[PDB]
Amino acid sequence: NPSLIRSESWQVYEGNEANLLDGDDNTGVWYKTLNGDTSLAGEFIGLDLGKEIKLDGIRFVIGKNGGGSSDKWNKFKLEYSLDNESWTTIKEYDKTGAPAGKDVIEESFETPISAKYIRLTNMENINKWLTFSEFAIVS
Ligand SMILES: CC(=O)N[C@@H]1[C@@H](O[C@@H]2O[C@H](CO)[C@@H](O)[C@H](O)[C@H]2NC(C)=O)[C@@H](O)[C@@H](CO)O[C@H]1O
Ligand SMILES: [Ca+2]
Repeated sequence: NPSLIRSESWQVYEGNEANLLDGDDNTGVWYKTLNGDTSLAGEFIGLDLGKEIKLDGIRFVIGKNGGGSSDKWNKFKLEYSLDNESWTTIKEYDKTGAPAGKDVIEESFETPISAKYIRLTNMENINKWLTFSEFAIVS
């Protein structure tokens, strides 16, 4: 199965990282950010797929309920890689000001996408910690 990859500096405050791969939207994780409680643009969380595969879509749930429900990136991108070094942006998002809580990011790739790594990546500094609930691919 895909394995979790994320910015090394984050620390788990609540929940467990395996909660991001259990297929349940109601289990997630609350990451403490360093740099003065700030997630820098360019930080990320996503999946190492173990080998190059053809993806038909993703379903990533960001945020969670209760604690840290408001702790989410405002601007971010979905990007993929063959080698964990060079990245291609599938799509960008700006959800500045959106309600706190779980937010399902679900995409279908009309033309399947060949990737070994797929992740969500911060595009703007934010003075928040971070919550997420689930990362899944469709292939
Ligand atoms: C455990 C705790 O309360 N830590 C304080 C920390 O709180 C975090 O601030 C982030 C930025 O406002 C916010 O996104 C987090 O949700 C929040 N965490 C919690 C659990 O409330 C900060 O307030 C810093 C600096 O004041 O102090 C920490 O102790
Ligand atoms: Ca979960």
